[PDB]
Amino acid sequence: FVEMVDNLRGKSGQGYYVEMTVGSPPQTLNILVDTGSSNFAVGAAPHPFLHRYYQRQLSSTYRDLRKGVYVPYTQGKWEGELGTDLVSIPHGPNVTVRANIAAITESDKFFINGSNWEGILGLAYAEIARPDDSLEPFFDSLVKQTHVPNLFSLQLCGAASVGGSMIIGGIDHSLYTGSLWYTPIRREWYYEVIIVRVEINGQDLKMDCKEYNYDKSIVDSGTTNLRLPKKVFEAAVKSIKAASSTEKFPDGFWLGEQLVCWQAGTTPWNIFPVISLYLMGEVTNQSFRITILPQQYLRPVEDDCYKFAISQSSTGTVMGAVIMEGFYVVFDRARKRIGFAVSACHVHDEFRTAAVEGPFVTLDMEDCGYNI
Ligand SMILES: COc1ccc([C@@]2(c3cccc(-c4cccnc4F)c3)COC(N)=N2)cc1
Repeated sequence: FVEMVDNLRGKSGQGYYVEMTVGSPPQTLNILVDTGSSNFAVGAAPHPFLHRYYQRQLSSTYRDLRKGVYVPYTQGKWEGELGTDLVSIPHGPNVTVRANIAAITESDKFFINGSNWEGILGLAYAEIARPDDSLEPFFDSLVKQTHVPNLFSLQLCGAASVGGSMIIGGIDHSLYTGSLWYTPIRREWYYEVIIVRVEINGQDLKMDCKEYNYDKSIVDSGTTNLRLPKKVFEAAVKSIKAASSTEKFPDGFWLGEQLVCWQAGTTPWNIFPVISLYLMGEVTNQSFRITILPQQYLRPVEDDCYKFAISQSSTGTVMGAVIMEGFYVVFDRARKRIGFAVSACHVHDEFRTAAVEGPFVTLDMEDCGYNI
């Protein structure tokens, strides 16, 4: 899959995007890769932040579905017009599919002033598609219309320009070391998983594990932070504070309300703890653990200073870029599971590495999931 290596680009905090073509003749667009949503949705009007946009009038293969879509959300809204067209991925498999496209005609706080992308590829499942699960997601269409195996993997590398790989239809073993460890996709809507235990420097937080997944835990390439439920965040910060007593920091830093700075190349990673999440394993009573360094949760702010990239949530646990940048992540849809291996590109130092380890014995893992 050499042709797909390094097919992702981005800027810090603005997401990872892949090049796509839409319409006939092909219109090239940069499209954000989002495992936390399920619509393929592209700018279709000359919004001043956009480098380019889908011009339906120029596409012979375009088909109007004569339906609108309106999507408010936590941090903004978009609206648009549903249709289909021929879609390809130049640095992907050599195929062209007929996919649903939401042509975005109005938005608020959706596009980023300064970014180099113009749409979103929602890679999650039909159930959370807008307006409803009848709007077939892109990857479902890809699998139905081609022999592309039903899986994709992501290597998000970080550093200010970032890069990575989306391997569509498979796995490239040079992008990770050690073994892949798999967690079950609990339900096919978001990529929901179950976290069964949490450690800060080997120290168990000792919370009821249902709190780790209240009301949801997901793997989301479209979220920057590691986001934790309010209660879990509270306990986690308290233990991180304790473990890092050597220096002191204002309450605003932990809350993501201000930054903290050092001199160039003198940053003291060693006084910050590793964070370990144990995930439900493939077998009854078996778990495994993924561990990240402060290089994953203390993120450079250029516009050496750093922001604390763990934050509180009311939507559940969100394993965003902070987690994903430590690992090669395999979205093995064919087998309803997600694999984690140590990433060949993750940022580390001479003392500590991001790690994926197992097996461990963990009882009552099913009880850690939230039910309505
Ligand atoms: C279908 O409607 C939506 C609404 C919001 C999204 C976002 C989204 C929309 C726009 C931008 C971004 C974004 C911003 C910064 C960095 N990375 C991103 F993915 C994220 C929000 O959460 C996730 N996972 N995707 C996707 C689809």
